[PDB]
Amino acid sequence: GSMDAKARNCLLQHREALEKDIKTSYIMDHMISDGFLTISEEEKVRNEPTQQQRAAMLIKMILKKDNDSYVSFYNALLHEGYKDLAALLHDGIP
Ligand SMILES: [Zn+2]
Ligand SMILES: [Zn+2]
Ligand SMILES: [Zn+2]
Ligand SMILES: [Zn+2]
Ligand SMILES: [Zn+2]
Ligand SMILES: [Zn+2]
Repeated sequence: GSMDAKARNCLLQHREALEKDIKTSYIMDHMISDGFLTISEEEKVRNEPTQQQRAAMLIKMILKKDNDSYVSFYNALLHEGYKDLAALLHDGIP
């Protein structure tokens, strides 16, 4: 947990909404392509049986990463068709 309290708390207040609407495949590929998510972390997520479960795992790991990885996630949401979810996280981005 290297991310600032402000960012973490914002993500927590919207945890439920994110895990419900996102598809991890596209987001993770964008993050890896961007260089802020490892293939080892991606494999662990893909290994989950359901969409919500994969999303929950992705969120769980994001919470353990730093500020630049959180920004990558934020940027991945914006480019992968999740503007509404990103707008919720905007005020908390470092
Ligand atoms: Zn916020
Ligand atoms: Zn909020
Ligand atoms: Zn991949
Ligand atoms: Zn980093
Ligand atoms: Zn990007
Ligand atoms: Zn961009």
